[PDB]
Amino acid sequence: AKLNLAVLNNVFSELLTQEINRSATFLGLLSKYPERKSNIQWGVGMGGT
Amino acid sequence: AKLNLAVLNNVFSELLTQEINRSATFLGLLSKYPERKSNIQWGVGMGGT
Repeated sequence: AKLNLAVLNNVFSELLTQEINRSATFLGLLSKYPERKSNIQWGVGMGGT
Repeated sequence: AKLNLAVLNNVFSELLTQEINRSATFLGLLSKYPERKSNIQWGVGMGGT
């Protein structure tokens, strides 16, 4: 018959461990640009002469 | 054919009589407290010695 076997409390501690891998490497070097249009159009030149 | 018979206007008076019973008597003396927690836990002491 313990006098504090039901009053002692369970407290965690500030030790959150980052376990999941959410990395972004190839997104991090593509030299981003703000295109506010409907579709990107440029010109490709083949031969023929 | 009375001169003012259909051009009467019905005006109520300032005599609202609220007749419902919305009484909070026992709630009015309980010494209200806030509780921003999941549930209240306290200790109750028994015998044993």
